[PDB]
Amino acid sequence: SSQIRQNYSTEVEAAVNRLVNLYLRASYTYLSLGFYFDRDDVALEGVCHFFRELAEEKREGAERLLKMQNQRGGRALFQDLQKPSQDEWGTTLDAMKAAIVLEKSLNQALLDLHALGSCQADPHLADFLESHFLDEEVKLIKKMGDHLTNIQRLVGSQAGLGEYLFERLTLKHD
Amino acid sequence: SSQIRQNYSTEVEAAVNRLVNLYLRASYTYLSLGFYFDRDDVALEGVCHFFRELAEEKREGAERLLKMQNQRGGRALFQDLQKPSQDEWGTTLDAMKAAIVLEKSLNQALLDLHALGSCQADPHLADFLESHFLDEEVKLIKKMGDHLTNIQRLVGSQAGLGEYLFERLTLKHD
Amino acid sequence: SSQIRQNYSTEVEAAVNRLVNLYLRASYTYLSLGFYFDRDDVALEGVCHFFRELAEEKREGAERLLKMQNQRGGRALFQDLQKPSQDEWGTTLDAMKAAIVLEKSLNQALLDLHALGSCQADPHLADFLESHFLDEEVKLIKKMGDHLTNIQRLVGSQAGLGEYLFERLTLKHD
Amino acid sequence: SSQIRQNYSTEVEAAVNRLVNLYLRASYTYLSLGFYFDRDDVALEGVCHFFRELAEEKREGAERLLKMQNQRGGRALFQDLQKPSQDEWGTTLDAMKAAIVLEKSLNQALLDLHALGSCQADPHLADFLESHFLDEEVKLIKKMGDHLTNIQRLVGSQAGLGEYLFERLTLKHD
Amino acid sequence: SSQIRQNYSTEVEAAVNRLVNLYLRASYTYLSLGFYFDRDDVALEGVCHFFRELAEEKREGAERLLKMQNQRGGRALFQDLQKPSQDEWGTTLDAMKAAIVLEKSLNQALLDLHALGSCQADPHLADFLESHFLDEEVKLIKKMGDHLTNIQRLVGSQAGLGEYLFERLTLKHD
Ligand SMILES: *C1=CC(=O)N(CCNC(=O)c2cccc(O)c2O)C1=O
Ligand SMILES: *C1=CC(=O)N(CCNC(=O)c2cccc(O)c2O)C1=O
Ligand SMILES: *C1=CC(=O)N(CCNC(=O)c2cccc(O)c2O)C1=O
Ligand SMILES: *C1=CC(=O)N(CCNC(=O)c2cccc(O)c2O)C1=O
Ligand SMILES: *C1=CC(=O)N(CCNC(=O)c2cccc(O)c2O)C1=O
Ligand SMILES: [Fe+3]
Repeated sequence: SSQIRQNYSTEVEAAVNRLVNLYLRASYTYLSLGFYFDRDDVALEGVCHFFRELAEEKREGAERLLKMQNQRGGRALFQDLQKPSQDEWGTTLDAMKAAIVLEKSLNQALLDLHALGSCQADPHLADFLESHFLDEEVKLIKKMGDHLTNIQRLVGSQAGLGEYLFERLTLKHD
Repeated sequence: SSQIRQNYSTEVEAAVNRLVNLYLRASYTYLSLGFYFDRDDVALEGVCHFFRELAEEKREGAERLLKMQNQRGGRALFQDLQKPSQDEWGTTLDAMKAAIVLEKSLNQALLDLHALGSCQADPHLADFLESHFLDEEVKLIKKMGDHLTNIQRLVGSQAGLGEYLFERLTLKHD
Repeated sequence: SSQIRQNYSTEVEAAVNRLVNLYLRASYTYLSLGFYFDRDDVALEGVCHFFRELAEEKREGAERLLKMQNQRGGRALFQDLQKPSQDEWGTTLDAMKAAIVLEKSLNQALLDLHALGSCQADPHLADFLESHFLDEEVKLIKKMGDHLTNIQRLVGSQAGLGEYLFERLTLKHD
Repeated sequence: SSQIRQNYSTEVEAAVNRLVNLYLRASYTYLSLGFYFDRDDVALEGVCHFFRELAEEKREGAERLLKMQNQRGGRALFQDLQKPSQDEWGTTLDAMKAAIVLEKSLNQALLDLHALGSCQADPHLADFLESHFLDEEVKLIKKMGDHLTNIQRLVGSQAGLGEYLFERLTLKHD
Repeated sequence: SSQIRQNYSTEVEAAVNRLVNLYLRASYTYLSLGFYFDRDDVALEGVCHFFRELAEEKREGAERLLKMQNQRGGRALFQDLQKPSQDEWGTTLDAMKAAIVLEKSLNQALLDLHALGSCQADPHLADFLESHFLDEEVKLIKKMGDHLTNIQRLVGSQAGLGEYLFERLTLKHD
């Protein structure tokens, strides 16, 4: 247990368990966003697929953190997963704004954990976040910003038409 | 005849012949919907193809019911096929609303026959409808509802443009 | 919304949202079981892999239920996901007993929802559970019972040796 | 010489030559561990192969450090390689405990050199250790801890039987 | 040097070095146009790709001119590359108008150098420009004019919608 643990502070161990909770909460928020856009009275398949893929990416991030907790000899502790902030998510524009708010809060949590790791002279934690999380988040936040600008340009004065065209011509669908 | 019939009531036999008539009427309604959208003054190929494929699916449902009538020892009886309710079907939105009304009436007829079969303790009929009809209808009704929501969002204030874009970007065409 | 909903009671809609919560809670319990057996001071890879695969199967069950909620016109509502019942799971025998208790509680919830669906004459719900859930649960519960009997026969008077051999020779590992 | 050297302190250059010595000493310790388990009166092939592969991994680490010394313009200096701490290594459990002590001392030396590099604002050294050494050591230390727990569970009251089974069923052999 | 130079005037040699500067300035202007359309608050990928490909075509033109300078025995001389005329490029319509102004100025410089070469009875220079530059520029200017007409027809009264559709349906993108 303590049989392998070396240079791994209790502060980092607890912040990693909190980061796992935040990634699994973000995966749950994306599950709810994906099934909202699969409602027959919303019916934007490309938007459903975009959020369901992010639910899987965030679960994968949590699982990588949990593998790392165990590689360093810390102990995974799970807490309840709070339900998402909304039950209905509005338009694609509202949803994409909520998603970029969620990603910036995950990014800030990564940055905060990097700072704590660097303060405690834990370079394996710092490099783990730099290699597997920080650029994934910057790439994702840039894609969401590019989508938000396109959705915004499409609203104009024909909001239904623009929402359809963005789903059909930007987002991946069957 | 009576050489194979077992646990198959006269009530179920007659309701199956009525259900065959309803499926063949729905296939005829879809034949008329498909050729209306092939008119040179309507000219929405994807909508024509969507309804012509449903005419074939409903004929196939009728043929499965007729095969089942004979597997159970009942006797297929055919009645006249009433012509469709309309000679011209309006816009894609009008047509898709008429199609979901038609499917909900077929679905209710399936549900009614399931109830009659379960009341008469005929589990082969009940499982036949559950395996081959009830989820096909729920899947189709959900696809029609998703289309209706998309067509509705596209009308807005440029109805021609929206009808074209839905046909070009949602429905399958050459 | 109500544009497609037919023969789908508010009672079934709410029980489906509760069943989704139970499946996602069982997936979370299995995530915790999988990472406990990946601890360096537990270190039973085959047991970790057995529970991590069940975490994915239970998430998949929840996602099938949510797809069905939307196919029938109900509205997915999510609640908090309660953390698992334990933070540490003991031996493989303790873990496998907790898993069969969890599966029998999911099974009973399926049976209860089947009864509610049959009472409300909702054969699409009943057949959905029969086709995609009831035999999966009976197969899984039988595999867990076969494992429990093997783990029990292996304890005898050399419990460490038996736990190792079961992991190495029954469970799938690298 | 000084023709390419830039931002590379004498302190880092000497600590890299000491780290090369520690990696080549650890490779020699593993050569001795591998041939001890190939003795006809020890005869645990999987344990021999596990340590002989680590002798090659540690030589490879030393060679990467030496390539880096030259890429940065420092000068490789070699010292004597002290013989291993033991001539006979006891049981697999004793050997695996000595190996995890050796790896934690190499890991601490990596961490110490990272700190010196970060203090002297040498990010190429810091990233070199983070990319090629720190996670390799954390992965290896976690595998050794998982093995130690399995070997410990196998001793119980039949130590010979457990040592055989671990070699046969965990470690790679012909 | 003068070892190979034949029929190659100092006037042509200096005008070729000025033409290289103009092509490398046009490549830099296109680099800036490409990265402007990759901004998250502009986000038109097809427009970014169209200008980044032109940055490479103009660098290639400069490199062909420089190879020719050396084949004829002249001496390449480089001057500073003036930064582009704008830091932000407005809409796709503004950008495409600036691009056709830039191409007509490169074309006029080609025509001027052709005239100087023909006046000095330098047919290898004249044929070099005719074979590798004059029709490339006429093809490119015609494609830009076709794009400008399409972008103009799309503005109408819904400028955002038209800018999106042109990028999605004319320009090449992922
Ligand atoms: C409080 C702990 C501490 O030392 N301090 C600085 C940690 N360093 C960084 O945050 C940092 C960020 C990016 C790259 C680096 O190399 C780096 O050291 C605190 O926050
Ligand atoms: C009148 C006949 C009868 O018994 N009664 C109930 C038939 N049962 C169902 O309709 C039903 C629906 C869905 C699943 C079941 O298992 C089921 O028994 C009548 O309608
Ligand atoms: C209360 C509602 C009701 O009618 N009742 C019976 C529902 N039927 C079943 O539970 C059942 C179970 C298995 C197969 C069947 O066909 C079936 O009808 C209630 O629980
Ligand atoms: C003495 C030199 C110095 O500045 N100090 C800190 C060096 N920083 C770290 O050790 C460190 C560890 C992990 C990630 C970082 O970004 C980081 O700066 C000393 O030890
Ligand atoms: C001043 C030099 C000169 O003679 N004069 C004419 C050069 N000729 C052309 O410009 C020309 C253009 C296109 C085809 C030709 O064959 C051609 O000679 C000057 O400009
Ligand atoms: Fe640092």
